[PDB]
Amino acid sequence: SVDLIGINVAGAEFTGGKLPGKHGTHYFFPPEGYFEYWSEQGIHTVRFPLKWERLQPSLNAELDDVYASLVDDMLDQAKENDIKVILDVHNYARYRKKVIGTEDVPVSAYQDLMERIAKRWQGHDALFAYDIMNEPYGSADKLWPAAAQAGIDGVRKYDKKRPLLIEGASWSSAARWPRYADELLKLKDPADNMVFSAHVFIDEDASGSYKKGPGKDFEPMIGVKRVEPFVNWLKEHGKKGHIGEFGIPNDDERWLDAMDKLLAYLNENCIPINYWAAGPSWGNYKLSIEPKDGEKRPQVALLKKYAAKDNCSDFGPAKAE
Repeated sequence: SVDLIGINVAGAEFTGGKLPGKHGTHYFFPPEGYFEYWSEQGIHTVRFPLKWERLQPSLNAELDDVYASLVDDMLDQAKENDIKVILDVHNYARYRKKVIGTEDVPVSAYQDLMERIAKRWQGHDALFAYDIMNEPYGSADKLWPAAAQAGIDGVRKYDKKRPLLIEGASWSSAARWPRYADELLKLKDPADNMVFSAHVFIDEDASGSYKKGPGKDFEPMIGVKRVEPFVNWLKEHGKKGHIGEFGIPNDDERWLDAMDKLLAYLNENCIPINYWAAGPSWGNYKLSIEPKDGEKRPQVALLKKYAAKDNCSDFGPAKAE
């Protein structure tokens, strides 16, 4: 049903300055055999970033044959290896650097993209859900709620079953969620399968760059404290939630303890998580959980412990009763 433990598989969105770019040089899809390792580890849900400009080089027009076919291939391999996939439009509420809702990118063009994504892949067994837009921020924040409704309407023309994952303003910050999220209360899903998805990192600025270590004033509950504003908003408003991104470096055991406390809190509240990140071409990336010679991935052992716990019947938090 709904797996509480999942991973991001990043690479198809890399090198945004090269459009269309070349597969194998600027961007990377999973090679053959890739999902076998993760299925063997007991991870069965993947969030998969995609670049809007590569999927649709022209607004309101057919999806790109080559790039969309690489998505086809990836979903085929996920199905072969018992993996369910959340497709993520990894675009910050922008197309070619212009905000959805401006003159150059009308909401109707965003609706068109989501229609074409759902039309092409709603019949694919490996597709689990649609994360309609990664991290709206900045000048896109005010227009994002209107764009979100258009994206919902686009998907629902072709897929009236699967969950829709709706991110929030300000990089979908979990910690700042209640500051801005009341504007999302007007969103409507006729299929009643809408889930809000927030992001959290536990470095000082919560950006995930980890410019410093935990420090002397480290609190093991830092992750819990940063998702509480989000989860409490969900409870107050009877909404369902999800954590689309969280990751830590592999070089300090204190980060692992905070990750453990966060996973325990999310488990108690039936909130799934997608670790950021695995992927076929991360190299030395400090948050990567992809196997690499000479690198230990203690985050994976922790995820595996939680992946064996019972899933919940649906996205939490549970309704008050």
